Amino acid sequence: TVGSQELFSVVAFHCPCSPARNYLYGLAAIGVPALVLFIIGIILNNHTWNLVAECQHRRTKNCSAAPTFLLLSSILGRAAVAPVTWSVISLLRGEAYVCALSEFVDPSSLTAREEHFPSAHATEILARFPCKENPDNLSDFREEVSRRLRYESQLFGWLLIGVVAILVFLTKCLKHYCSPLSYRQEAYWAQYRANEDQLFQRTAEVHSRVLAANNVRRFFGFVALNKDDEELIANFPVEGTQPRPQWNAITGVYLYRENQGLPLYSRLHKWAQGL
Amino acid sequence: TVGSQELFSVVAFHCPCSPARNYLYGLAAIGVPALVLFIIGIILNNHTWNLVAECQHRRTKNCSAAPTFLLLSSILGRAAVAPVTWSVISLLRGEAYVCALSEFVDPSSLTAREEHFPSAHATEILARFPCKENPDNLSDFREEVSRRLRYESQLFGWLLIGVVAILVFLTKCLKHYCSPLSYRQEAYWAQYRANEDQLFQRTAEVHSRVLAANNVRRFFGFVALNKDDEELIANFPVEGTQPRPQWNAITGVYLYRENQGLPLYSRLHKWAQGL
Amino acid sequence: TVGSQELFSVVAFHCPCSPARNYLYGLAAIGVPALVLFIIGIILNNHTWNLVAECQHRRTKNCSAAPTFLLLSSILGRAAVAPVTWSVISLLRGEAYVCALSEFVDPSSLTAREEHFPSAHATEILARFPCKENPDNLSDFREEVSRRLRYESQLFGWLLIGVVAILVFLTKCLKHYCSPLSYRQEAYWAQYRANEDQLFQRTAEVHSRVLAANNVRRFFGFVALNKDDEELIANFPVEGTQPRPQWNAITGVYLYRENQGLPLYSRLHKWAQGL
Amino acid sequence: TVGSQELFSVVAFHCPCSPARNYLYGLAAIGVPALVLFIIGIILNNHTWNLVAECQHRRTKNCSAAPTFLLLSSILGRAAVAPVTWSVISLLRGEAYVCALSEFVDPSSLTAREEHFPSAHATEILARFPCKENPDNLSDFREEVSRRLRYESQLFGWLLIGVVAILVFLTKCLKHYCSPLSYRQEAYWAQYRANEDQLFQRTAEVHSRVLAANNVRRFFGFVALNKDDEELIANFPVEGTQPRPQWNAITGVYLYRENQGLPLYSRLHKWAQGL
Amino acid sequence: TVGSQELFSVVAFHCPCSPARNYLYGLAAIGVPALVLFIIGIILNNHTWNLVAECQHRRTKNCSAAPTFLLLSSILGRAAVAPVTWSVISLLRGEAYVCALSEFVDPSSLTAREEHFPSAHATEILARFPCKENPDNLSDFREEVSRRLRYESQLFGWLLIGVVAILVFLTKCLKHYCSPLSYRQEAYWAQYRANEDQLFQRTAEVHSRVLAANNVRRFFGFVALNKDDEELIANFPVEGTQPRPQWNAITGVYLYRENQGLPLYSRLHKWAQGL
Amino acid sequence: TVGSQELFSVVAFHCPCSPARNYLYGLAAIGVPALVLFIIGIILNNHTWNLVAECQHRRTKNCSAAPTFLLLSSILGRAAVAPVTWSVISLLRGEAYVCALSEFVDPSSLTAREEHFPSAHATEILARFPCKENPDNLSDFREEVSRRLRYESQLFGWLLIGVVAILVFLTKCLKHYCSPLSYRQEAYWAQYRANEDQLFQRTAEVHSRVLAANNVRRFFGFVALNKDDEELIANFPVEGTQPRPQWNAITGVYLYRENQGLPLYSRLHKWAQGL
Amino acid sequence: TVGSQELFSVVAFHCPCSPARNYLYGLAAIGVPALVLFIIGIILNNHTWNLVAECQHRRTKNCSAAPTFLLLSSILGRAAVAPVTWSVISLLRGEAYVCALSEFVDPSSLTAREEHFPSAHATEILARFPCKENPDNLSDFREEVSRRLRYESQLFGWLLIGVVAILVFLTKCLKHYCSPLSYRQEAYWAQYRANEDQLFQRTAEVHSRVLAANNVRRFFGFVALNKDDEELIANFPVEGTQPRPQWNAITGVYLYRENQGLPLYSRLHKWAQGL
Repeated sequence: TVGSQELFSVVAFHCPCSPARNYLYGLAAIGVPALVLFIIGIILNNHTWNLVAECQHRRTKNCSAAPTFLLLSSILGRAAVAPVTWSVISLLRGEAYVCALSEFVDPSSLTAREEHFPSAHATEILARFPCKENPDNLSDFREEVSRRLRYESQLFGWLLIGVVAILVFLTKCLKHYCSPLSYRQEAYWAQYRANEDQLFQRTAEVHSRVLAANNVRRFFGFVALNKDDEELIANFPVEGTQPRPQWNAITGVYLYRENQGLPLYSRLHKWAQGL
Repeated sequence: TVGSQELFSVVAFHCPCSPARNYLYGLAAIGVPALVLFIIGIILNNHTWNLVAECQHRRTKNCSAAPTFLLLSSILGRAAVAPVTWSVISLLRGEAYVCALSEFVDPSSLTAREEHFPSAHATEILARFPCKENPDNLSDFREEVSRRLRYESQLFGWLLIGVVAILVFLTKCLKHYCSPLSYRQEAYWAQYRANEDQLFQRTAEVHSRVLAANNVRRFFGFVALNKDDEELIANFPVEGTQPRPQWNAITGVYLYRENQGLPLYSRLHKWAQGL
Repeated sequence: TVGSQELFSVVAFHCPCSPARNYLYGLAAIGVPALVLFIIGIILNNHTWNLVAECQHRRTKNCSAAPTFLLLSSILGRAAVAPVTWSVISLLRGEAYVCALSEFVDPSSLTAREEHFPSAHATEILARFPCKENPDNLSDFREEVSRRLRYESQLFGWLLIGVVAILVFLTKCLKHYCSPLSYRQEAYWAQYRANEDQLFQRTAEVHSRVLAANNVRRFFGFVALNKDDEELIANFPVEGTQPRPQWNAITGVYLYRENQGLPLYSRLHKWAQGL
Repeated sequence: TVGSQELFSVVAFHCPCSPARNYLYGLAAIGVPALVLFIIGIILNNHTWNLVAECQHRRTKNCSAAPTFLLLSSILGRAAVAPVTWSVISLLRGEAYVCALSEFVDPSSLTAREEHFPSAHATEILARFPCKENPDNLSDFREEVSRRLRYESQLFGWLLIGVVAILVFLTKCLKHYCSPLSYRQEAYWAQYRANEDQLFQRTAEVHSRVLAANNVRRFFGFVALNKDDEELIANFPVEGTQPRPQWNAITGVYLYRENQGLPLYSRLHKWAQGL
Repeated sequence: TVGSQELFSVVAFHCPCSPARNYLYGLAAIGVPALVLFIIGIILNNHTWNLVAECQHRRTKNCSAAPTFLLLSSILGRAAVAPVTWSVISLLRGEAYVCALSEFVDPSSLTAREEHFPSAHATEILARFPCKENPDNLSDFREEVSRRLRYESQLFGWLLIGVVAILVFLTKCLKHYCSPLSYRQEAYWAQYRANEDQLFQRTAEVHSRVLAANNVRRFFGFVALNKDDEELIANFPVEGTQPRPQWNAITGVYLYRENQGLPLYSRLHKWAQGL
Repeated sequence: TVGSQELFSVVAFHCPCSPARNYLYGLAAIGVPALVLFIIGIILNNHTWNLVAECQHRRTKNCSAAPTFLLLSSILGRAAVAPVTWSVISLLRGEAYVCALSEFVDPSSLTAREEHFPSAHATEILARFPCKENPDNLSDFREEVSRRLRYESQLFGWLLIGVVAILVFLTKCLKHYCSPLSYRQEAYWAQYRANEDQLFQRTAEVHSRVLAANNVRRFFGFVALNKDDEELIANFPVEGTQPRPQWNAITGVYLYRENQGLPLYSRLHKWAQGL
Repeated sequence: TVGSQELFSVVAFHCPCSPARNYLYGLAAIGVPALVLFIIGIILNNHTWNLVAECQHRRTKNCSAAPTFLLLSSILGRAAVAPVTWSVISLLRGEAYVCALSEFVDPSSLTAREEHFPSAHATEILARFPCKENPDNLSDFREEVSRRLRYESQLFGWLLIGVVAILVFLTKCLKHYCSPLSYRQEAYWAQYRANEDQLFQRTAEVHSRVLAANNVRRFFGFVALNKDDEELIANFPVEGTQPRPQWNAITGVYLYRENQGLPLYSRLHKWAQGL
């Protein structure tokens, strides 16, 4: 609240009342926060790196661009919410759009009201309306064009949130309509991927810690463990880790080939059933 | 409250006092929030995806469009409450409707009051009434037309909530009147569907976790479990998962065929009794 | 309190000071909230669906319309409190009734006070009294007619709450006077219906859960239970559920036939004693 | 908050309204805090000292400058966030940039407004605009140039945060695209480095303490231990510490050579597998 | 906060507006608090006394001035932070520097503004500017020279904090670049010195207490112990303390000679391995 | 705070604006609180009485005046902090010094400003400046001389705290440079003196209490003990106390003679090793 | 605080502005509270009664007046702090001294200022200055003489606290310089006197209670005890109390004769060793 206002004050809009310049600032303050939120949505997502590790060394578009497209749909479903929550919250606030298109209004009524105002004065005085710099001779006209431009901004924001709503609906019906499986089995697959990822993180931490303890014990002569780590060395000994081709056989896109009719829900499962 | 007001301020109405434009903004601010709430009501509902998975790969309208209609009635019963709670709360507030139909009033009394006001000035000055931009010569007239339009809005909101009340009553009497069973057995069926869905989610998480643990143990040499997961591996071993036609035999619309007189309340129950 | 005022503000009355229109708004704001509260009182009641399931597939008015009438008396006793608590709280507040019948007053004293006011001006200026739009020449007259109309509203509200009081008294003496049994046995019957309904809901949840667990165990190979559900599978096994004619023999109106003199308090009890 | 304001007051900007001087102060107050935050980001990072210990006594650029480049990428990923969070928070506040480029504006409109103002007076009066020292004859002109310069500052800040966003995205895709391994194995490697570093710190403290206790016991005749340290002497005796070439074999850049196909995740692991 | 302000009020600056005197006061209030903080940084550091005990009775610069230089680098790293945090917090506040160099400004513009002001009046009126004692004829000129001098102070403070940042960076790269060992072994050495110092303080307190108890018991006939001290006498008896040449063999600079390849991390360790 | 202000109000300065008198009051209010704090620093210190008991009956300056000088250095290190914290807090407040030397200023500018003011009036009006009793003709002159005298006071306070800082640094380097031992052994000696003094106080209380209990039991026939004192009589019986020459052999200056090379850290230790 | 102010208000000073009378009131309000605090310091001290019981019936100044002088030094050390904390807190407040010596000032400047004021008017108007009863013709003169008299009071208070500080220092060096013993043995003696006095009070209460219980049991037939008193009768029986010459052999001044070289720290110890 307090720190939220103290951070929202610097990011707040300040319309530069200048023609052919304010619309560039409006485009920046709309798009560039939406762009950085979009790119950190791709950054925060981990399955993007699964995709790039799938296509870099394998160089395999052999299946199709469609499993990559469904993966990318999950990417943008995690990611692209952040640009579109910013674009609509700017558009319905309308400040960026009035600062954008204040210098594009038909000045005919303004020229009739301002005793034949010339386009050199008209475009510049149109740009000065979002700073409320209109005089008393044009304050009502500035309020009228400000309300019409606020209308256009809010209508564009509502149309954009409507079309992204129908877009997310259509990609859900596409994902369930181009599905190679049920929706109960897709839920089982989602729970399998969550269980495998959580179990794999936990066992990677445990196996890495046991390997580190064996190396340290080889160095010093002993190790410094809590009782939990003493139980870890007691329970799960290691002779050696896993080779890098065997590690490469695990990563990649989540396949759904079915070995001998029985399904394989991930590449680790494919690798385990392959042995 | 505080954050509720801070979010309600941006979504709040701002009537663009301009003719043949303000009614489009009123239609947008009524319908498009109602449309996005309606479509996310279809999104949040999971049985929609049961319906689309029933009609996509089976392509079966073989039973009727009436079980799909009862399913869709449940869909809209979960979903369509959100557009209609928005349309009435906008209509009884009346701001969207006065901003809509301020530019449609018979201007005859306005022309008589405003010394033969022409329709070029009359429609534009009618559009400026929701901004309270009427002068002292027409402030009382603006209050009169504002109260009459607020009357029309509130009457339409009350009629719409009345007709959706009689509509939900008629679809309940339709559902109980076109019911192939009792209402105690329908309650037993609802409790069966809740128990099967909850038990199936829990056993899907458990079986997925045990399969993931077997794959990980095949990879590393062990697994990292809490004591609960150690009990899970101790209690429920798995040799193999279930094939995809057997998974497809589970999904679909909730049938109520009765094998040999004895009822089958869901497709899993049909599949279990079939063996 | 705060949210209560924030919700009561939108539902609050706004009298459209316009003749032959304000009484329609008063009728709407009285009746339509009373109508929707009445219809959701029928919706929230579950025994309505018992009645419609009794008369739909059996099509049996064979006993009489009088057990249906006593059932409907219980329906309206649960239900119709909500329209009548709304109609009196509107009537004693009087705003809906003054907005209704402000445009129906005898304007003879108003014509004498307003220097022969014509009925074109008189009816419209009568409609403008609930907005307190009377001038200083008629402010005292507006206060007089407002107090007389508030009298008429409050007297009608008190008469309506009195007549619904005598109505609920007469239907209680009818129910105890057309009773086929004592009032201690009617209390025993009410406690029997409560015990049967609660026990039947609990055993329906339990039996549905055990059937769902048997189907799931047939599918996966095991089930995911808490210790309570493990006790449930341990205690109450199921071979098969109950057929639909046997389920139809349970539903219906609460009979009080007496098999061989010994009473049967519900159709489940009739069905159990019949075996 | 309170102490935060008391510390932010001294570091706050104070634009010296003087030509060819204020831009040096703006460059200082932007860059030098960014420079000291950058250099303490290199200081706080410990892997910088791993790099300098790798290149000092070994003098080995024998592998490539690319593992040093990936290490330095991790260095700047930990470090360089602090200069760029300062440069943008200064740039979007705009005070440093208006104090920088107030003395560079085209004074043609200022000379036309100020009755042929000469460049000796014009540059100095341009420098006095960030102190709001313009008179009433040029207050509106000062507001116009201040808003245009605030536009230029905020646009440069948004462009810089956008380009560092695309830069961090490109270096992540470079790191995953020039990766000699998977991304699951890179996660296993990160967890191995964390486990080895934590276990090595704990066992270094323990082994150092046991060596210190043996030296002290050699001096006095006994030692002063808590019960934990008594357990430490009871569990891990030491005959001698490790020689300095063996200590040098541990430090250095994190290699990923693979001895006989089996991977070696750190130089301690390389040293342990080498024996 | 409250006591902090009550202590900061007396140490606060009071510029004596007098020529060739105020700069001496500014130099005092900058340097002398920085000098006393520097000298108590040398006082609070204990390794300074290790250095002076190393060079006093041994009189040995036999190794080099470079281990003394690295020790002194640690001394100033603990110590010299306190003068430089004072000099910059005075310089960025700027009061000491404006009070210093207010009596050194070029008075040519002041002589032109003050109707040929002579240097006898000009230097004295320049000294009176930090008390804001300029009249209305020179208040704007005083504000201009005050802002320029505040610029010079803040620029000097930023340059000084930048150069001490690069200085601490260069001495860290010197310490790691002139290191006779790794950085992991330097961390092991730091943990060894911490463990030896803590264990030696604890065992010095324990051994001193046991010796005192033996002397007191020799005097009175018994001792007054808590149960902890009773355990101390029970566990660690003493026959005699350690001789002064053996005590001198412990103190001195932290050597890193390596006896027979195996390292010796401190002089106590050298003394223990020597036996 | 509140009581602190209520006590600081009476000790607060009240400058008697009178020539050749106010400087005596300033000297009193500076020195006499510093003198009483210095003498109670000698009073609160207990080792002063060790020194006077060493030199009174022994009359022995036989060792040197240098162990007495090191003891006195410890005396003043405990003691003399209290006068010097008072002198600087008075000097930097400056009130005592302006009240001192207000009657010593060169009155030449005052005589030129006050229309040839005579030294009979000039010295008395100089003394009245610390009461702010200067008129409007000399208020600015009084402010100038007050600021110059406040400068002189604060500069003297800073120089005095600087010279006592270098003094305490030089006596620490003297104590470590004229040390007959290490600094680790000096720390062991300090811990020995603390342990011997604490153990000797506790055993003096215990032995005195047991002797008192034996005398009382000889008088009454029994004693009144708590359980702790019952344990004290149970554990440490006494036949007789220690003779006065044996008590005199304990007191005196802390010697560091070394009997047969082995050190003796106090006279009790010398006495115990002597037997 | 509140009650402290309510008690300090009545004891507060009220200077009777009357010549040759106000100084008697100042002498009373200084001395008589100091006198009553001094005499209750002698009253609260118990060793005064030891002294008077030593000199009354024995009538023995046989040792010297010097042990009585050291005892009296302890008496005044406990006692005389209370008059001297009152005299200085009155003197530094200065009200008693200005009320004392306002009627003693040289009236020559007052006679020159008051148009040859006669000594009949001058002494009386000098006495009225502490009530601030001087007119505007002498308000500044009253402030001058009030500040000079406040100077004289505060200087006398500081000189008195300084001389009592040097006095308490000299009597401590006298007590340690005329000591017949060490200062460790004096501390042992102080702890012996504290232990004997505390043990003697406790055993006097216990022995008196047991004697009272035996007398009561001789009267009634039993006694009423708590469990603690039951333990007291169980543990310490009494046959008879101690005779009055044996009681007189205990009281008296604390001797330090040494029987056969071994010391005797109190007369009870002398009496016990004598048997």
